[PDB]
Amino acid sequence: YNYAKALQYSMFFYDANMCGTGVDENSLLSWRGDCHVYDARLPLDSQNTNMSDGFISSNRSVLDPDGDGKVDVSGGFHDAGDHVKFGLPEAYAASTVGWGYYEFKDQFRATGQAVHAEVILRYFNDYFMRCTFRDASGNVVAFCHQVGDGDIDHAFWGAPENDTMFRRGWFITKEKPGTDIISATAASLAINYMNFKDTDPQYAAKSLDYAKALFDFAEKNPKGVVQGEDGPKGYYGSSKWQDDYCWAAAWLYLATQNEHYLDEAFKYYDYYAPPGWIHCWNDVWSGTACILAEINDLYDKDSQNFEDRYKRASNKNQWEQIDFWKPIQDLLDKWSGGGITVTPGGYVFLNQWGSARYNTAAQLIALVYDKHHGDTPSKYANWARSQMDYLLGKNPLNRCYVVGYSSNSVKYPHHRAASGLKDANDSSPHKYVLYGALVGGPDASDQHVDRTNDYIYNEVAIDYNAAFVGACAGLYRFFGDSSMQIDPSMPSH
Ligand SMILES: [Ca+2]
Ligand SMILES: [Ca+2]
Ligand SMILES: [Ca+2]
Ligand SMILES: [Zn+2]
Repeated sequence: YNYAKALQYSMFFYDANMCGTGVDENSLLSWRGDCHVYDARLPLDSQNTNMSDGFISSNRSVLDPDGDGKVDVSGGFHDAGDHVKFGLPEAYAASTVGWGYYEFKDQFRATGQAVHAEVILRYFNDYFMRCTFRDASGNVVAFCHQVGDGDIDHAFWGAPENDTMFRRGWFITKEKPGTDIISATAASLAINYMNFKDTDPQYAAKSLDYAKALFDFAEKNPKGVVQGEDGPKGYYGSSKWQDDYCWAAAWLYLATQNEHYLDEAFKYYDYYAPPGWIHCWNDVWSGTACILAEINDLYDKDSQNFEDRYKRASNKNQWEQIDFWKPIQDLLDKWSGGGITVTPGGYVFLNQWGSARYNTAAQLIALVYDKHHGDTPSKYANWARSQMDYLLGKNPLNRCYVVGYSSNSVKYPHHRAASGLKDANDSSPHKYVLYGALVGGPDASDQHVDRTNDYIYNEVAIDYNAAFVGACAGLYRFFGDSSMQIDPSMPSH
């Protein structure tokens, strides 16, 4: 149960999912090369994209300044074990990994893993920026949130480098709401600014500029979530846009101290939501609550100004009790204190689809709470540790759910590239080790089937590994020893 090594390994899943013309330059995995490079030359028309003929006609000079009739929506990361790039979870992974790097930068540095983190975060955010088509004044005209289609992509199984199937570009326009994805993306870029403002001021400024523009687009235009027919159909069904909107707003206030953003956050912030679910691609209310609480600690610790402003904004009585950290304390008491179902084996299980993804998100929140409350481990961090240790092998199957981490790790993740096979049903060993991938996890009875075609319990994804990265760093922060060394034989930048 070496958290330094866990942190190191955790990011390699991202190298395995890098997409586009920049993968041999950015990925540390020799078995990954440039893929879907035709994404970089997507034809600008109403069939290869989902923008109307009229929209393209009126906006051609901004969408295609050079006039070669093609746009570049290449880059970023494949979503899961598949090759589609879905906007909602793409932004969730980018912001959540960024969220962890922002909170525990000291640990990434102490373990020599900060450079790896920055390469991954730059790859996520540079993709978002290239996909944000703005006029010269900075106004967002269109945002490509998805490349590919589950309906088409899932019908194939092979290395991404050899794929040639149709990969449509889906764009958000002022003609139809896309508030959830636009906001989720703006949040990531605002976090990118926070992560690079001291280290690369110019790059940070660019990220912040794009973040503010995206948020303004979300703010100014009619509200709604991107619909299934406009790209994610049943793969990533979005519940709402208000949490992503508030998440972006909170981060933008942190980045700019422009009161307007805090006012927007307070206008839609559901104080009752955090304790309900946990941080995930379809609900970032808990993460939002954490940021608003840190904002309060930073700028309004000894007074009730922010609390009273929030009550006025969400029309609550002035005497209602509001403590920005309380919703998260409730969430954590629920997760660490017996509120959420725990398996006979001692694993806190929300539900079977990506239980590990939910568990590690709770771990992250637990570690962030302790950091901001004396920066010392409490029952929350201690609980988080018990959960990470379960996932690392302290369970009924003595099974490590992080592939490649140990001899007892799962070995057959549901992943096209790593498998090196032509069919998920083929039971042969994988040609490559998908180091650091956190699989769906065990079922409610601590059982697990380690097969390439077990798409529930062996599923892997950018959103699955997102909070997991931060949790490892957070655990190293409070529990790392001199005995916890990174693996010197792993590829490095
Ligand atoms: Ca062009
Ligand atoms: Ca949402
Ligand atoms: Ca206050
Ligand atoms: Zn690709």
